[PDB]
Amino acid sequence: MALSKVKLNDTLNKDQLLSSSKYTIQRSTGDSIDTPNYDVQKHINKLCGMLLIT
Amino acid sequence: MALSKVKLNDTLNKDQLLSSSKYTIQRSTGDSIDTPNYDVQKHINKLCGMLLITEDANHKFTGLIGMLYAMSRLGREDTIKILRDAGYHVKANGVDVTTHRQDINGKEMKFEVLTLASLTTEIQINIEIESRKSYKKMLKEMGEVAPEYRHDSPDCGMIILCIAALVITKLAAGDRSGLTAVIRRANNVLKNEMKRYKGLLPKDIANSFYEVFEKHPHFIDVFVHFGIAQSSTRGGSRVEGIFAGLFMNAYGAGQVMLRWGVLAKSVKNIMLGHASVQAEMEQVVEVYEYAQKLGGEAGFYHILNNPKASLLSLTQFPHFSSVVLGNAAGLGIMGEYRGTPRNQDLYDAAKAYAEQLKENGVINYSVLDLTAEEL
Amino acid sequence: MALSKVKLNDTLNKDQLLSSSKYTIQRSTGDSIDTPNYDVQKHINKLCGMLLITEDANHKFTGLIGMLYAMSRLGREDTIKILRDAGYHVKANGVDVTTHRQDINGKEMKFEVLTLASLTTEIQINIEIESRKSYKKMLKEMGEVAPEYRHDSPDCGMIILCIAALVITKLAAGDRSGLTAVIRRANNVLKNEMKRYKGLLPKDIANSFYEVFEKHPHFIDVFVHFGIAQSSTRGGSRVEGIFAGLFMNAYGAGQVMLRWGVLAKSVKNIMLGHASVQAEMEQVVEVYEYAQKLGGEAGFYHILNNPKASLLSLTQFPHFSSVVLGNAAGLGIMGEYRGTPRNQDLYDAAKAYAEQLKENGVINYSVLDLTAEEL
RNA sequence: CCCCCCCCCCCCCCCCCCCCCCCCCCCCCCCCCCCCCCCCCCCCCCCCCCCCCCCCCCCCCCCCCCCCCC
Repeated sequence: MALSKVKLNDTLNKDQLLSSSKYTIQRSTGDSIDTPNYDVQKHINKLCGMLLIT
Repeated sequence: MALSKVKLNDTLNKDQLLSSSKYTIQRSTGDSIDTPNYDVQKHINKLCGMLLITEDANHKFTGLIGMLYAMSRLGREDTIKILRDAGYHVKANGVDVTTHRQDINGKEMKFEVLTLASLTTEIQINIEIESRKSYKKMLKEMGEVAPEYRHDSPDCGMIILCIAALVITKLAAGDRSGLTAVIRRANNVLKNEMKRYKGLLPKDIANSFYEVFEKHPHFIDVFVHFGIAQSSTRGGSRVEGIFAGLFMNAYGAGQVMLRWGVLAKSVKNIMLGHASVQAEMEQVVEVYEYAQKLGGEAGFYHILNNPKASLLSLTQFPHFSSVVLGNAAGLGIMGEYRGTPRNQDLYDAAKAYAEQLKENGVINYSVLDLTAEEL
Repeated sequence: MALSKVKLNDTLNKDQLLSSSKYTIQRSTGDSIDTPNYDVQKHINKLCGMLLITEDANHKFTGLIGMLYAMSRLGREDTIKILRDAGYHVKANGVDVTTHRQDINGKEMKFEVLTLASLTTEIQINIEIESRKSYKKMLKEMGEVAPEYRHDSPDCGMIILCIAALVITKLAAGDRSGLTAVIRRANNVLKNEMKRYKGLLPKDIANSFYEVFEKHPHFIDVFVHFGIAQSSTRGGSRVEGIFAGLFMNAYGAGQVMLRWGVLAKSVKNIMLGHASVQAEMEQVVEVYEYAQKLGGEAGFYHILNNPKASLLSLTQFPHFSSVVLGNAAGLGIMGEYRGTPRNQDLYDAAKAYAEQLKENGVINYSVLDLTAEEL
């Protein structure tokens, strides 16, 4: 009754902390990244096949 | 009934008071502070790497340089915002990259430097000079430098901030006493990184971070919120996964006594029944529930010097503290912990019972029921 | 049933009356008051340090100077706002830094001084003159002065406000009687600081603060709210962590009798069952619940002279007071406390039972249940 | 048809209060250990098979209601 009510919820407290940050970091991945669009998809698939038949 | 209803809630009353101030103080941090933006981040990482490839590197400035990376991850605006939230007046200092021309060894040379209040463009080039020396030597040894060994590796910034996180871990004691523990862990956890960087000297960088935190105590706030923002992240390199893991080991520093309490309750240590401990209970619950109410932010209260952390002390309850600490003793978890029981008789009794507990595990069959058991 | 329903709630009725006044008084504090703004804060800190490095420093003005630092942390606007909230008409006095030219030892010199109603630009330079003397002597002794020893250290302002906090601690009694207790604590708690500053003389500064509080009693309000605003803080230097801790030791000064009540209930002191104590209970609960309702602000009611503090007195209940004080006696917590029981017979009985309580801790097994215990 | 008696009310005493009593008073910063995490294996599926089938409209009588008294 008395002591059995005393506990600390650490797992959920920690989630609550990481979920509720008021600030954010941002990383600089590298100099470039290629973002191929839908229009190029068929050509990339073709290129993949070239590797598979080799 | 009559008297059992009389109580005073002091722990929560005190929180209520500090939470509801109608006025505020503001501190004047110093003359300048550099707030590197996202755009500078890659260059700072590069500079971090230069330190890591430099064998027997001078790590005096590494602490400060690490803080700069962290701030360049938060971004100029986010970093100022966290300073102002903490309450410090901020002379923000914009950080740009300029080229510098200087003749080293007679021959004139170009260098990529940052405009920094904290760092002379002199001592900057000196890191790049020293790095090149350790680099050409590295190139001679293995013929060709792999990408994991160079100062380019995206990990470099975060690698340095790893021993920073470890410094935060032991910052609970407030002095340099965690240092040997910091080294120990940096050696097991980070052993792979130390293999790729001759300049990853734990003792030295750990000292340089202790240095920057002690000197500029507002950075300790900045770093804590950076780490939080870094641990908020959705995914990341194994190193960032290491950083976050280490950083979070510091959640709940200074409140070890609190967790050892939950333990004493969990193992049902007999000395909790003692009359003079039962007398304290009413209040010891008050504080545990206050911890609960506070939630996540609470864990770091001791690392930042948040006045409200005094409130989580179980010191105010000598009889309970003593049996809790004795329980932890008898279960062999304390030491070389420097906490002292205020009640030797209770501590000894709790320790004695605790030591006896690990000896006999009795199987409790009423947690899981079965309609037919032959055995 | 019939008569048991008849009661008068006096404690809460009285609060209700003082809370709901339709009119207000306003006091005319004096001719001027200096309200230093954030911009002056660093200079005041510097001036504080000058006092701390001065060996055998004259601490007459240190009390007043401390108040100035605190006000320069609150800021001109926040500081006026707290004066007006307290109800005092304020002749605000703007604080600017001007240069002063005067020939000391024949040679003409420059000085950085503040335009202050309270402080002559004469007695200001005298602190800087005296500091330089103790500084060149300090430079001769250790060859080079470390940053922890100089008047630059960002701690200096807050260090002085530490013994100020300690003065608040013992201000409950209203006289200088706390002084020896103040010194005692300043010596254990602040021993590190006293090592770095030859001018950190507790007796002297404590007297200087007592002086400024007694003389200008509105400052005691200002300081209390500063300390609250300082304890609201999110993080801070170890010194600010010390300040906050000490400041909060004063929460609940004057209401020690109240906490010793909760104690008497907690240890289940038998003399609480006595018929003539049971008669008081109905009302003694009224006051404890009033304390509860009031919340945080209540703790400081005695330090500021808030009329509503009279209401928390347990003095009005002689029989209860006596057993509570006797309980505290028998548990060896009172003394050299100068409270007297109004019922010697009860006090003695409570003390006697209390003394017997510490002798036998009986283990109570019905707080934690186990489905199978061999022992 | 309904209806039908009697009948104003009131009437004494009486201000209220009155004692004692500020309050407070001790002690006490806090903290201190250890510790990343993780690690096996593994696609999923796999048969049979439309449904339905009969009978079968519904209906059919009797009957206004009302009527006293007051």
